[PDB]
Amino acid sequence: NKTVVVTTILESPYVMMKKNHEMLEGNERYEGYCVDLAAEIAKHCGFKYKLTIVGDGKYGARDADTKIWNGMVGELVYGKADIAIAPLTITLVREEVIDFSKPFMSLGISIMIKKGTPIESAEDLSKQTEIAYGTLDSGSTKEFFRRSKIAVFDKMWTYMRSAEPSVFVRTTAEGVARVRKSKGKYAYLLESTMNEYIEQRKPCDTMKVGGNLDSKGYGIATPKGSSLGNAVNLAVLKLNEQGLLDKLKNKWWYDKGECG
Amino acid sequence: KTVVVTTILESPYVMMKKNHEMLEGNERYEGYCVDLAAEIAKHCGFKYKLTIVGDGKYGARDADTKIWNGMVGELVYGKADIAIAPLTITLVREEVIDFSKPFMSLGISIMIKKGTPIESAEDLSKQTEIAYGTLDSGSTKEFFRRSKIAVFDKMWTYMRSAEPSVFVRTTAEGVARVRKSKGKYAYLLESTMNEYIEQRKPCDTMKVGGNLDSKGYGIATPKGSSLGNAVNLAVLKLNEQGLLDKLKNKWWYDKGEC
Ligand SMILES: O=C(O)[C@H]1Cc2c(O)noc2CN1
Ligand SMILES: O=C(O)[C@H]1Cc2c(O)noc2CN1
Ligand SMILES: [Cl-]
Ligand SMILES: [Cl-]
Ligand SMILES: [Cl-]
Ligand SMILES: [Cl-]
Repeated sequence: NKTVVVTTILESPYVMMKKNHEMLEGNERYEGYCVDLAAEIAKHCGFKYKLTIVGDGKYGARDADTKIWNGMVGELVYGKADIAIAPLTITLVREEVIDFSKPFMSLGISIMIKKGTPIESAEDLSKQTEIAYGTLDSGSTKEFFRRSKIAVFDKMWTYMRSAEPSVFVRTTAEGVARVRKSKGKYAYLLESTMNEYIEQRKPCDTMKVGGNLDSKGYGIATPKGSSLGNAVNLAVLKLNEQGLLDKLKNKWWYDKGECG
Repeated sequence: KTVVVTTILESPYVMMKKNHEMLEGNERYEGYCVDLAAEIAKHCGFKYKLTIVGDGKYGARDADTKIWNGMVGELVYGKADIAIAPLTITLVREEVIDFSKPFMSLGISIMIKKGTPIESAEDLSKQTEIAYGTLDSGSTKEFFRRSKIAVFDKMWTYMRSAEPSVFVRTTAEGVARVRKSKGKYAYLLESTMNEYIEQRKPCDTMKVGGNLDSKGYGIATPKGSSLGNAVNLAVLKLNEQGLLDKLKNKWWYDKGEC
């Protein structure tokens, strides 16, 4: 019986530093949707755990050259962590190297704009050059565009991959700042969950426009064939059925939203 | 070597083709799950036979005998190799069979005859003039049975004892019931079918309010079945290729009737 090492990522509102973090230690340093979820999962499954922020601050991709996995996925693949509890998208390529619970939350790639930006759809973005647009420099959204056979998305990708200066960002926060500071000349492609969160935060100058480009989910991830998998999956299903997940979403997204 | 698929007659997931009486085997059927089965079969490299579950149920454990019925029973008792249907992923089922990651999202929803003065579950629970129920078996009924949420528990205590029965054997009967009850019956069912029916003639029903929960349908296999892994990767590949979105638009394609 050992302490479970949880890899996660500093991404609001899933995991955030508490106000007095500088005088706090261990799990108490952090707060958020995934901090609450880790607590609920640990309890229903009966384990102790340590929250650790992934070192490279990444979600998880395989370098094409070295073939090494980075991010939280790499943490699991190379045995640095026992479980990942984070807004980590279930994808085919990931499912080939790690296990995922059934989804604890749904999302889709979405478009964030500065209020007043004349854009309603991915098709609008694709037909113009005045407003620039990009995605997270890594992760499942970038990979969606790189791999898409759908004409509109492929056209967006061919623009994005070669835009100068770079339209990609290192973090969600950077994407948000870029939309906010660009006077309507930048739109950010990101998962609907983050988009809806930011829409509820001061200065309330962003919004999600149009439908989602796809439909997918976040799953709790474990090393392939890990014994923890089964219990965590059942825990996620129980929590969903009790309404606890809906409660958590409301708590961190809307309950104390700052935009009325 | 021929995979046996248990599925269920449920529009627009699986439906009898026009002139099916002269058709044979898999060609008797059409719909979202028929296309999905074909796609899954192609990606996993197997031949298959579609079979309509004998008792016409999704799957529940009998309280007395503790025997599983419906499509879940078919997998649990070795009658089928895989279930490809709008079968809801639930904790209780996940304990006895395996599920792929979801191929479709849904939630429990409210169907009313147009003009009914109801906008939400809370409304229903606060009145008695308009009756309401669910399928006499399946995950929607179980949802209300198990719920500790105030409004939903109140709805359940009403529905379980209401006279005559507010439960129906098939979705078609629930829908017929809403249509024929002049606004005196509301039907609780999953959002996917609600939205489908809303766009079909006579265009006299509608979904009202948001969904009561959020869950998904998964392709099911007997517990620990080998087929499980391949089928899950296939579902994920189909999603990422946009094939699942294509199938949804095809079968919920709005011709305009409503
Ligand atoms: O799992 C993943 O790769 C990432 C990608 C992503 C994004 O683009 N916006 O938000 C997120 C969180 N999930
Ligand atoms: O899987 C299941 O038990 C059933 C339940 C249900 C319902 O109530 N309306 O539609 C359905 C399909 N899923
Ligand atoms: Cl409990
Ligand atoms: Cl292919
Ligand atoms: Cl029952
Ligand atoms: Cl009683």
